[PDB]
Order: sequence, then structure tokens, then C-alpha cells
Amino acid sequence: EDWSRTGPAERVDIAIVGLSTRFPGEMNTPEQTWQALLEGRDGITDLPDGRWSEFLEEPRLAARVAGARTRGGYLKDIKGFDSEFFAVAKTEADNIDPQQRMALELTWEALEHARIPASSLRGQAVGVYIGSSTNDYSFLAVSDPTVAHPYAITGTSSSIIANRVSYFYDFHGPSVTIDTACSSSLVAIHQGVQALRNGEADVVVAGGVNALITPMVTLGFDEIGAVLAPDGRIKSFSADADGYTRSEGGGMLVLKRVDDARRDGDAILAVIAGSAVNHDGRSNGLIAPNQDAQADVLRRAYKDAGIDPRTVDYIEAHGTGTILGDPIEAEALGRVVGRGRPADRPALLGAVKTNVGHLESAAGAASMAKVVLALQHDKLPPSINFAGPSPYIDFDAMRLKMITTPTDWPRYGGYALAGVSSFGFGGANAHVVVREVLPRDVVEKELPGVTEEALRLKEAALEELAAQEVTAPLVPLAVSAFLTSRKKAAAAELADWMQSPEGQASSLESIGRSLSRRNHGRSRAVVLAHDHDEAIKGLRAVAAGKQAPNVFSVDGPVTTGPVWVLAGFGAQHRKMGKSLYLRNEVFAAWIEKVDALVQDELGYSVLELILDDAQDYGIETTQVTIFAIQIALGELLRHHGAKPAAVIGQSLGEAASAYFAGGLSLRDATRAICSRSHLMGEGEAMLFGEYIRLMALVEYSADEIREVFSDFPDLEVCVYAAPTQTVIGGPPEQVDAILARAEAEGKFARKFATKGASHTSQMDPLLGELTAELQGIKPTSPTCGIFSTVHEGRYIKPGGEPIHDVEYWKKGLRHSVYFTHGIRNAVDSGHTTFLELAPNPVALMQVALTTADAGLHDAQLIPTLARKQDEVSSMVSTMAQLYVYGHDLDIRTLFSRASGPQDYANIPPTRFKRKEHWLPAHF
Amino acid sequence: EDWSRTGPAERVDIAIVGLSTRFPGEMNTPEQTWQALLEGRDGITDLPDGRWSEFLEEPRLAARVAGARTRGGYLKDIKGFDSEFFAVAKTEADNIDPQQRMALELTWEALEHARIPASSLRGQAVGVYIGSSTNDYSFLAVSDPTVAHPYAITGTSSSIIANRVSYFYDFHGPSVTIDTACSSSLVAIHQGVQALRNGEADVVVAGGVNALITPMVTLGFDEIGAVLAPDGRIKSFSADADGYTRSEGGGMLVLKRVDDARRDGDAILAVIAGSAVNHDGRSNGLIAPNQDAQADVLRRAYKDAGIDPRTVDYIEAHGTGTILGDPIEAEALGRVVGRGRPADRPALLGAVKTNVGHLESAAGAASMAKVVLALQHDKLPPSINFAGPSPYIDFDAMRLKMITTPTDWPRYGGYALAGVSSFGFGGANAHVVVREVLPRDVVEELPGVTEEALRLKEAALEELAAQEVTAPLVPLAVSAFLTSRKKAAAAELADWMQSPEGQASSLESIGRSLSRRNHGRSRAVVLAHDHDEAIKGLRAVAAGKQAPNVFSVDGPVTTGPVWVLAGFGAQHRKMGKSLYLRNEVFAAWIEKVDALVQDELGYSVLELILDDAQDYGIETTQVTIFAIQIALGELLRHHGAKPAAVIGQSLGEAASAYFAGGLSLRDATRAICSRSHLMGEGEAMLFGEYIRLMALVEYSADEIREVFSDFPDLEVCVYAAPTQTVIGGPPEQVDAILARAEAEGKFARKFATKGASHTSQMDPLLGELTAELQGIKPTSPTCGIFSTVHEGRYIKPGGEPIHDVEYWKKGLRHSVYFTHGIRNAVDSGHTTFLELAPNPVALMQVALTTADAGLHDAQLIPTLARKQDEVSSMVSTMAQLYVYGHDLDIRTLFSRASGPQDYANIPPTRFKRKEHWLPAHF
Repeated sequence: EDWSRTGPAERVDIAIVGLSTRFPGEMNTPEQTWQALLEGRDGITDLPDGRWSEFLEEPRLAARVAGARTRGGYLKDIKGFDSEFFAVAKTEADNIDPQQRMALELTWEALEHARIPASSLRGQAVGVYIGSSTNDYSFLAVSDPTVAHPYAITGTSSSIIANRVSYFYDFHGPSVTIDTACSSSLVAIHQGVQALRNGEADVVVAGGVNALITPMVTLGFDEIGAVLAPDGRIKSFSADADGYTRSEGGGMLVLKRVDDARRDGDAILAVIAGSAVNHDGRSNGLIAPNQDAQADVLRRAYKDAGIDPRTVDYIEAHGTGTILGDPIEAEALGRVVGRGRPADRPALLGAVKTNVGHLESAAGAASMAKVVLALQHDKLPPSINFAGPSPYIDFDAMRLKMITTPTDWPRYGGYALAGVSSFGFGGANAHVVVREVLPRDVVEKELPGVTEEALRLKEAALEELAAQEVTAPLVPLAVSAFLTSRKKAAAAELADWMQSPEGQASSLESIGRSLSRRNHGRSRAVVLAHDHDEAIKGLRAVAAGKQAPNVFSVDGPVTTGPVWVLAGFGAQHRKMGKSLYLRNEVFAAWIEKVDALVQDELGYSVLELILDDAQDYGIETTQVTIFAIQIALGELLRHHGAKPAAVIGQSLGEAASAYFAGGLSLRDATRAICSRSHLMGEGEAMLFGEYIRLMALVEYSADEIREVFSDFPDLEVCVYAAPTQTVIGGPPEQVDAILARAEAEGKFARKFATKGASHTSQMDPLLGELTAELQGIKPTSPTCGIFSTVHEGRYIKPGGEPIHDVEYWKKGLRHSVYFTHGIRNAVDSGHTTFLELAPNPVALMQVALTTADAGLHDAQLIPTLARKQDEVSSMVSTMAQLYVYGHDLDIRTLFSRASGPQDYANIPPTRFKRKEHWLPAHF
Repeated sequence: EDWSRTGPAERVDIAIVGLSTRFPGEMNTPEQTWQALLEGRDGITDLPDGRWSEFLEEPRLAARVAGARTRGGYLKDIKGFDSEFFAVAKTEADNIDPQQRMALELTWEALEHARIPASSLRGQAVGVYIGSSTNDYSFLAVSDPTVAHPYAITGTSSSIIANRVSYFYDFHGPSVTIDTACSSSLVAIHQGVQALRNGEADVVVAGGVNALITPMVTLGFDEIGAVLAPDGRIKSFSADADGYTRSEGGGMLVLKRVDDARRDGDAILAVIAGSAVNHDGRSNGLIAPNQDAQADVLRRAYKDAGIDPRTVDYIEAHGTGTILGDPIEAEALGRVVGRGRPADRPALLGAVKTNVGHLESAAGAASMAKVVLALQHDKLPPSINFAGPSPYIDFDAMRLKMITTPTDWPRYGGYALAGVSSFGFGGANAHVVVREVLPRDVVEELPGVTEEALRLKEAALEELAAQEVTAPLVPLAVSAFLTSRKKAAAAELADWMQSPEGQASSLESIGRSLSRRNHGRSRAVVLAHDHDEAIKGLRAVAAGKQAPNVFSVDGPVTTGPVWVLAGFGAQHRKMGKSLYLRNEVFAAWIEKVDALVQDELGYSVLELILDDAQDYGIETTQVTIFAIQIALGELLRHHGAKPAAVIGQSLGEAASAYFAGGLSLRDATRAICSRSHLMGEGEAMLFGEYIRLMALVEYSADEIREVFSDFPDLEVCVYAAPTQTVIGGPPEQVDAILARAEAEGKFARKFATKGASHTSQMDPLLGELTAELQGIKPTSPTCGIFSTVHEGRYIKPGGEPIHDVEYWKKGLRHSVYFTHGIRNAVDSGHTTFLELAPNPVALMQVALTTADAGLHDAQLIPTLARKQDEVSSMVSTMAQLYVYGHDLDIRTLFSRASGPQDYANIPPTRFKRKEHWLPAHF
């Protein structure tokens, strides 16, 4: 229990990993926005259709709509919401919005652009600092003074804009709304940066929105004087300037600490070095700018960033196109930035306001987007509407050079640098210093190991592998949604895109990666493919509804976790786990660790037998090798994020089971399995003749056995495999007599010709030596609920008490195995998914029979590696199935870490079914 | 310039130095609030006479309003604003959102409660984080969308609530309005704390405000249908809980870094240690409280503070009074705060909502008052409306215990701790932990007096202690932004001082209280010894009648002062000795220059000052007057005075060199002794054929240039006035002009001086003056010099070195141009002259010259006099400097206050308000 104060908040650079735009004419993606900037577009139009259609009544308001300057930037389709995506009823979805629609959708788009799964942030400390300015839908919220509506407080409140975002996405972090007029987005970004720096949140969504709903604000802005341009365009720092115009839109940015963005392997677009914010006092008039105030903002921001303001290559300015504000801004800029510039290194001016207009509270977002895009495409957009340098600004006296044609970056200090300024009409100034990505923030600051023979055989095997065919790897394409119809439609779209030339030119692995870095919704589907044609066929199957040999698609998560069936009675095949050792590294490391342990215990190395294909097997070597492969498989699964919920183990697959439950540790499990195997080795080497036993898989139940031992009292029960079948072992004579009886009673019988007939009577001498060996292990509290087949199948609850002592390993070896009772108890406790970790799946048939008798016929049997199969593909299929059914699996960990934008694909984005959700408001 | 990545932020504790209040019931200072809390008053009332009165016109909404849950903590006087005080016009003032008016007034009240004058914060890094969750005045103001007024965007907006506060008070710091529903205040405070910890502000005014203007929001909040209590009394953590009611009223807090509060001298009311804020996430919807989030805020807050939550005493909580939310808050509290309590330790619980209601965005402002006020009076207030423990929450199970009667402070683990929690209805949660003030956070070669000086000082202190004490003169400083307001404030203060509480208060305490208030444009000062003199002076100020010790002014004097460093024959037997015995800065500087003069010639001037038997020769008088001038000016500059222009005379040039930045100290000492020893040696060796006897005559420059061929060896010594002139020459030609002017009608007052300077007689002496002024460095002056050496022409500030060896060579020979320099000062606006000598002799000449040049309202301030107590004289000069509007820090006139007994509850500032409201046609 530590309570000793947090610690200092170190000043660090803040990476930017995502970005999304809904600008009033620069279009709705950060690739359309870049095209519009690079070409140079104008988003100013007249009132589309009827947008004030509501206030267009009261026929005198109509006159002043056609009397006030009503041009500006508008956004098509303000009314639109996929209410079933965002889980809002029809009666509620119209009382919300429209700024909260834009916020909710822009958060999704920014998270998709950053390529972080939106489902990986639910239940995490993610701050949401959103800046809004006006509440004008609330007017529509109350239009009939004969009724009143609920849902109105949370529907059109201003705080609730930044709360709903935290609600829907389940963000447990500081969620506030900001209001500082025309600078809300920049101060919101500044506060997000501060929150990230003092460790309140790990990822922050920042930005701002703005919507134009009523003409009342425009009418009020009209009656101030000459503040609104008759033309409807904005020419910043030009000879001509007669006012700005008001636009609607919004922007969002996903901020992350630079170390966090390097560790998580994301692509950094640009870093923020520092920022500042202040007020301007007087400022003779509430809406009059100041020079010393803005110079103070610049100085504080650039001292926070730790850079020299005279090495800045570009300055995105406020530039609201005023004959009085612009000279003041230019002089303030030149007093700090253009102070000692040697007349040949001028700072480039340029304002995004000439393309989009004045975006109010979202203005600081829009500029930011530009400065980010120009810092990733390595260009500089030109500023439109510029006629000629203004009389009241002496450009060459300062270091200002208003660009007109797309230039390249003038790196006056080596790396690209920029500054974004924004000044509100209340007097709140903000300035953000945006750098470019740099090399400095992508680079970081005993046991008997393998023997000498192992090296030789490994060297031979690697060349033999490198002297074979060029096999096509198996790639999982993962499609997902929150419903089933959405998943089908998305699969159809992805299949269609995969056939066009862009889809055909894209590598399969890149498409798989881009799919694996998306949202993992409730409904999931996976298509395992080798080339494009197989992928298209499987995606068509998913979209239609049919099944396929290697295509999985379920409707909802399985409620209960898996049960790891640690099997391995008769699972050996001569090439046990050799391919995976060469072609997978975690498997090889865990195998070598187990080899070191086994070498310490017994003397020989499992790795030699595994790699070599000359020596065959035997009960000792078979058991130890199967245990080693089981451990390696379990750790490979748990390296990708798999977690057992219960564990059941049969015979030799018991010790490994212990390690997977927290009932022992790897060394103790190795102890137990090696001692056991050595005991059977020597015992079966000795006991023959008057001591020979046998085994038989007879079709007798637990009760049909209770009336069949009377004739042959000396037989015993080895394993209760299924509630139809059972392994019997006893004297040879009585064994063939029972086979003859089974033949004449309609009962299948088959002899297992294995010397090591354990669990019956041959181990009576051996257990004493066992007592000499295993004494000294330390059982601990089980972190996983074990279905003890040795204790007749009681669901020993996690965390209770150590249950793995020397008697348990003695009794389990001596007495019978209660597999079917344990499985029956498991299916009656909720579990439906069983995962068998064995070289060759043989126990899934027994599990299928037991679960079929127990009532549940639609189970989920998931096998590991098998014979005459590609082991890498088997592992991929097992992990894909785990992903589909809903269990713990990080799909992003399959595909390797990328290098650049060429390792991903331009897969189609998600779609929303937007319906007109508007309120009938008569004024 | 250096740009090297401003260092990190260090997690320090934030002191609260001020506080305001406009809660229901306690509509005033935080001393009525304490009475109402300790009394258990209920501020929840019904609908006032007319509250809405706008939408209560249509006979449809009227019935629904009449059948709604419309009881709550309604405030009186929402429509009253003091327009003239806040400089806004009329048509602008009816628009301004009442939330903005409330914030404007509460900021002033907080700055008064903290005892930090508002005018002292002009144009500095002052952050303004204000929380506000609604603007329903936009409905009324932007109603009638036909002919609506221009001012609705600037006026009734939300980003402007904090921006007007930053504007009016001229705060250059981060100003922002915050919106997180019912947690806004507790969030804003939190953000302010972070600012003070990363260096983006120095004093932060953080708080919240809320107002009920429209019933539509109330009727809507009634919906759902089961969250508004029938009666209205919020019963929190009780068996009965039928909802909550709305309220209005806000609150501010003046936050400072604890180091700043310690260093300045303010009284630390309480200390915030940590704060945290997060969101619920998804639990059961927006308006469904989640418990794991409400435990996480507590854990993060108490790890940010570094405080173990199992030692907190008071858990002032949300207490919304809902039948479901309160148990959830209880489990949240018991999981973190009361987890491991050794079973006595009943984690005393309380809520302020039961006295004032639910204040929405200002809720975190209400609780932060209750916890602070209690922390200032060392006693928990009772919490009303607690019938019995609720069935669903087991109080004794976790650690909980409701408080019902005024209870003393448990002090588990040492000091007093607390915790304020707010949980918004949108999902935002905030928790702030407050400590108690602690013993920490409040605490942490040139010879001097020689042996002979020590002995004489001991004798002088014996003599000083022999005589009894006399009442010290105390300046009472009244100020306002208008003449009428200052008059009214003076009248009210006099009425207060006639009252018994105003009769049992020490005058020093009243002065101290008045010195830490806003110093406006109109100013007035009354210097008094006892209460009746003060009362009569205050009545004179209110009436407008003049008085000896009363000073008053209608507006600031534009140009800066002029330090007339002069004096010829102003010496007497005991100058500069009484204030040396009753002031330590003056004494320190006297000894500082005494070391230098000991270095220069052979001896200490302080010995001459102490001993009263010394016969003041020319050399000794010159150096003593130089030392007195230096100490006087540096004492004046220690209190914040700053000369705008200096002008010397004779031996006044040497000190003007130091006070203009043209020279360092040792340079001025070298100059003054180089002059003095030479004159001292030279004067004795002069006789009948050699003495150039100086005498004053009453002939101006033209009237001496006319009659100058009559008198050959006579010469100008000092141009003193546009009519007078000091002349020097051989005695017979002196007497001849004296006698002729006697008949002509002129005045020939003769000087009995013997070391006659400003003559051709000094030519022999200049040879050693040349060699005794070497090694000094003239330096660029920091302010203008009206040098009398160079004819009197002005010299601009920050130019080139002037006081070189040749400059002093000219100064010791050629005539003094005092009168022309004074007239040149007249030319460029200057009106105030302050004369630094132990006797105001040059003031007469300056007065005559200013009368010549057309100034009849010329402010001429003498510093010291003879046969006048020197400390009283200095207090008078410094009060006059304050009065006229120059740069004097009046708060430094008094001593550091050791407790609340050192201040006086003087009447507060008054706001004369008028009704500003819009038409109600909605």
C-alpha cells in the first residue's frame, strides 16, 4: 500500500498518431483534404436548399436572410446518424446532436486512421478534451409551448458533448468541454498535451466541432459594422480585405506520448513540441487585438517547445482578413519570429482560412490538420485569394513571405518546423509548435543449454528446409462488426475491392495486417487464404451465408472461457514438432528451456530426438517429448494473448496441466513428468511373464462394468474415456477372455500392445521410488480451476489451496483416470470450447462423445498440430478459431511489425447507414 | 535570447488565500456563511414574488409551472448590477448574462477577502478558470429574431464569462470557461492547481457560478419524473430520500503557490494537496453512477496528494439525496477511505447540499466553502435533515458516521484532513483533498559603526529612552475610482469609527486594513495621531473642506516627479539624527556611505551626526549633507519611489549623479570629498584682497547684464530665480552694488559664507581637482538630467556618459543654471517637485520660478525640516507621493501582521446597483 506522491511532470514531446477532418469543402478524409489543399480549393457557397428551413417562416426573417451576407462555408448532410451503430433509439437520436453526431463520428474516424482497434481502448484512461462554442439546437428543442420533451437535458447540453464520447467508447479518463471562443480547439489541444505530460491519461482525443443551425448568430455578426465580407471570401494579409465568413465543420486528433507511440509501433505523423495560452487584458475594447500579448504567447510557446523562434520555416497564422487585425498580427509575428532573419531566410506566411473560411471553435483544428499533412507529404499548400501585399505591412522589413504557389520545405534549421496561432474574439490567444518526425524518437536509448550434436542436426535440417519448394503461407483475413448484417456487407465490400486493380496489386499480408488493425466487434469471421482467389471465394461464402472448409463465422461471443485438454495418450508421430521448431522462435526458445530442464533431470536431451529423424521413440522418450511439446504449445498460445479458464489432464498430460494452472512451476512439472516416465521405463523393462498386463478399449459403460467383473475379478479400469467406452487392464488370460466376451456380446474390443500398462497394478512396486524422488516440490495456490481427473472430477476452485502434493502424483499414477466424469462436470458448469494441445489430436473424439452424451451437441473442438499437415498453418488456424469464438487472442500479434506505409493496404473504410434525424421546430 | 526548454513541473501544494460566497441564505461575506452553517439554517424557499414572470404569461405554460416541483434555493436581487463601477454603458448592461455579473462581483469580493489590492495585479499572469454549465439568458436576449440588438454575441455567451473577468481586471493569463455539468467547479479548481504547478500563472481565480432564469430547464429536469423532491429539502444518506432541488449562486477561490503566500505575507486559509478527475465510462447509461470510477477518483486523488486515505477526518461528499445513488457513493467511499479503520475512526460524513440545495455547476464551489470555513474555525458544522441511517447502506459497516451537531475536529494521524467529491450527472467525477495549515509552509572592506561611533550611539540611545513615547502619526488612505465614491467611503468609514467597534480598534490596525485595498484613481490621505483627529479629517475629506494634514486629489498627475537635489546653508546642529535612531534602512545607508567617507579623507560623518558638540565646517557640512541626501533618497527608493528627472545645485550635483545612474557610489564620494577638502583648505588662506564674498542680489539676468560694465570684477555665481541672483566678487564692488540697489529698490541680503565657490577664485584649486577625479567611470543615465552645468538644457534618458572629469571641472567654475533648468522642467509638463535636504530651502526658489512660468497648482513636497519629528515628516512626504498618483507602495508603510488581531473589520466596499433586465416577451 503505497501513498507517496506521484512525481514531477517531465516536459516531453507529444506524438500525433491519428487525424480526421470534416471540413466545409476540403472533404471528409485526410487524403481528400490534402488533394484539395495541394490543388487549392474554395469551400464557400450560398445557402444550400433550405437550411434555415424552420426559421425561413416569419416572413420578416426571410427579408433579413436575403439582406444579411449569408454566403460562407457549408457542409452537406448535417442531418445524418447511424443510430443503430451508436445504440440510440429513434425517440432519443433526434433530441441529441448535431455537434455530438460530428464528435462521435469523428472520434471513430480518427481512431481508424490511427490504426488502433477501437475495442482495445474500452476500459482505459483516455481523455477527451473537446472544444465547442455555441448551443443553438436547444432552440429547436423547445418550439411548441404546449408540450415539453424529456431527453432534452442530455440531448442538447454542452458538457454532454465530451461525455457521450467517453460513454459510448467506455473511456475512463478526464473528459471536459472547453470554451475560449475562436481558439477552443487549440486550448483543447494544449490541455490534452498537459494531461498527457502529467500522466493522467495515456491516449487523448482532442479537437473541436462547430455547426451553423440558426441565422440569429449570423444576423448578430452582421450588425457590428464591416466585419462580414460582401464577397464571402477571406484574403489574409492581402491588399484587399473586407471581413471573414462563418463556416461549419470539425477536426479531431489522437495524441499519444512519443515513447508510447514508439513502444506500440505506431506511425507518427508529427510531434508537438510545446504550446502556450494566455489573455490580452486591455486591449481597448473586448474585441480588439494586442501586440505585446501575442508576442508573449509566441515567446512562452517557443520557450516551452525549447526551440529558437527564428529557425521556424512556416507559420500558419490566424489571418481573419481584417484591415486592422492583420497588421497587428504581422507586427507581433515579426517582433518575435522575424527578428534576426538574415533577409534570405524569411518565415513563410499563409493561412488556411482562405480555403475553408472562419470555422469558429473548430478553426484551430482545421489549421492543425494542414500543418500535419504538409509535414507528412513534404509539400506546402498555396494560399488562395491573395492579390498583393497590403499597404500597412512591410513584408521585407520583417521576414514574412506569403507563399502563392506550392513550394517545398525551407528547412532553415535542418528539420521542418511550424507554428499554429489562433486568437479568439474574447482575447484568448493560443500558439502550438509542430515539429516533424525525427530519427531521435524512433530508436531506443545456470542451466545445461543445447548440446553439440543438436547444433549439427539443426544445421543439416535448416539446409534441408532451404532445399525445398516455395510454399505459400496461410493468411487470416479477419472481418468483424457489431451485428451480422454489417459483417456480411463488409465482407462483400472487401471481396469486391480485392478484385479491382488496386486490390490485385496489393500483397495478401498487407491486406491481412490492415484488417487485423481494425475494430473487433461482437460478430466476427475469419477466412484463411493462400492467394487472392481463395480469399474471394471465402469472402463470398461469408457474405452469402454458406459454410466452407476453412472459413469460420459466428454470431456472438461464447460466454465461458476455454478448457485446455492436456491429452497425449497415443499421440506420437515420428516427426513430432520439428517444423515448428525451425519456423517459429517462441516455440524454439520454450523447447530449449524444457530441453535444459530435462537434460538436468535425466541426462539426455529431448531436442536431439525432436530434431533428428533417425531415432524412433519409446515410453520414456515419448512421454518427455510430448510434455515438452505441450509446454511449448501452451507458451506459444499464451505469448499471443491466450488464457485458459479451466484445465483438465489425462495421464501423462497431468504434470503439464499443473504448470498451466499455477499448481506448480516449470521445474516441478519437469521433475514430476521425468520421474514418472523413468519409473514406467524401468518397470516395463522388468515386469514380464507372470506379471504381463494388457489394455483393451471395451464398449462397456461404468455400470455395465459393475456387473461384468464378477467372472474376472482381477481386471481393473484404466481410463474412463467416454460414457460408452472404457480401457480395461489386467491379467492376460482374463484379458483375452473379456475380448472374446465382448465379441459375442456386440461389444467392440481392441488391444493396445503397450508394455507400459500403467494405472492398474504394475506400479505397486514403483510408487515407493516415486516417494523418494518427488518429495520437495512446492505446490501453490491454483490461479486456474482444475478439473482433477484424479479426484474423480471435482471442479477445484481457483485460489483455494495447494492441491498438488506427492500423494496426488502417486494416486493419479496408481488409480484410475476419471476423464469422462470430469468432462461431464465441465459441460454442466458452462464450458463449450475445448482446446487440445497434443502433437496428434486423438482425445477430441473422446471429448466429442462425452459432450454429446452430456446434452450439448454444438460444441467447439479446436485441435493443435497434426500429422501430414503444415504445423504453421495449424497454429494459425487454432488462433483464428480462438479469435472467432471470442476468447482472448491478440489478432494484431500474428502479422509482424511493419516498416512503412507500403506494409499496409487501402482496404475500404467502414460505412454508416445515415437516416435523417431532425426535430420539427416551428418558430 | 535563451530558449532552453522550460523545466518540469514540481508537485507542490496550493494555498487558498481568499474566498467568496453567494449561496442562498448567506448572500454575503464568508462570515455570514459560517453563521448559517453552524446554525443549521435552511436556504430552500419557494418561488419568489416574480422570478420568471416572462413565460408566466401564456395561460398554458402557467398551469404546468403551477403544477410542478418549483421549490429551491432561489436568490434575491438577480437583476441588479453596478454599471458605472464596471465601466460598461447602459444598452450594453441589460444584455450581460447575470452569470457574468456574478463572476465580476465575486472576483472583487474574493480579492478583498484575500487582502490583495486589485490594482496591484494589473497586467500580470493571473489565470481565470471558471465553470458554468448553462446560458439560458441567451433565450431572452436572442428572442424576437426580428430587430434584436447588436450586443448579444459578446454579451450573452459562455466563453466570455471568464474573458470579461480577465478583461476588466486586466489579467494576462489563461482564461477559460469549463463545462462538465455538476463537477465543473471542482474541475476548474483542479485545472487551476495544475497551472500554478507548471508556471503558467501566479494567482488563479477559480470557481463556479449558476443561475436560474428560465423554467423550461427546470420543467425538463423534472422529467423522467422521480428525481425532484415534493417539498425540496435534500435528505442525504437518510431513510427518507425523494430527490433533490435546484438552486442558484456561485463561489470563487483565490489560489496561490504556498511559497508565494509565505513570501508575500497573505494568510493561508487552507492548503489543497491533491486533486483528480475522470469519467465513469459505460455503466448503465449517462445518468447512472458507476462505483468503480468513484473509487478510482479517490485512489488517484490520494496518491496525487501523497496522503493515506485511512487517516482522513471529514468526507464532505456529493449527497445528491437519491434513493439509489447515495448507497453507491457509500460503497465507493467505504472501499477506499474506510478500508481498514480500527473501528473507532468513524470517517465523519456530511453534505452541504442539505442546507443550500443542488447548485449544479457551482456545487463544488459550495462544498469548498464549507470545508474551508470549518478548517478556519476548527469546528465541523452540523448537517441537517438526517432522520436515520438508510436501510441499504450500512454506515457502521464501512467507516461512516453522519454528523448532526457542531462537532470538534478529529485529528487522526496528526493534522486535520478532508475531502470534497463531486460527481456530475453526465459521468464526470472529481475529488479534491484539503489539508490544514501547518507549522511548515509558513516558515522556510567597508567598516560599520566604529568604536567611538558605538559609544556616541549608546549615549544617544540612553537619551532617546529617557523621554517617554508619543503617539506615532498614522496615514489613513481612502481611495475610489470617482470623487463621489471616495467621499462616500470616507463618510462611511468615519461613521464606523464613531461606533464602539470603531472605538476599540487601534489606529495602526485600521491603517493596515486600509492600506491593502484597491488604490483607484481618486485618492485621499488623512494623517492622524488618535481617533478624533482621524474622524475630523475623514469628515473634511467627505465634505471637501481642506485641512492641514488632509490631502485629496481627483485624478493622477501625468508626468513623473523631479528630485530637486540641492541645498546651500540648510545645515543645522541636529539634522538627520532623530530618524537615524528610529529607522534602520536610513541608518544602514548612512553607515554604508560613512564607510566610504572614512576611506576618502580621514574620519566618519556618523560621528558628527551623533555627537551634538561638533562645529560644522564647510567640508564637514558638505559631506554630511551629501550623506543625508543619499540616505533620504535610498530610503524613498526602498519603498518603491522612482525619480523621473534630477537636477542638482552646487553640492547637489554629486548626489544627482548617483541618483541618475550616471555614477556609482564611490564616484560620488570621490567627487564630494575632492570638492570639500579643496574648498576647506582654500577658504582659510583668503584675505581682504582675495575673498570673493558671495552675496544675494535681486537683479535678474537682464538686470545684471545691463549693469555689468559698472562693476568689473563682479560675476554671476548662482542663477536662483527669474528675479534673484547670487553674485560674488571683491568686497568693495559688492558693497557698491548693494548700496545702489538699496536705493533703486532691490534686495541685497548678504551671505556670511567664506569658501565662496562658483567664482574665478577657484582656479588655483582646479589643479588638484583634475588629479583627484581620475579613475571614475561616467555611465549612461537611467533617467533625464536637467544639468545646470550645461546651461540647463534637457538630456534624454539612456544616452552617453556625461559626468567626466571635464564636466566637474566646469561645474566647480562656471555659473549654476538652476532657474533655467527648473523652467525647462516646467516646459515639458512636469508639475511635482520633491526636494531632498534636511531643510526645504530650494523649495522657495522653485516656487518663485514656477510662479514665473505659469504653474500655480505646482506640487512642491518637502521631505525633512528643522524642529519637526523626522519620521512624521517622511510619512507625510510618502503619503503625498501616494496621493498625487506617483509610484509609492503604501502597503510597505506598516509592519507584517502576525494574526487576525492586527487587522480591523473596516466597512467593505459598496456597489450601488440598478435593475438591468430585458423585455419579457417570450
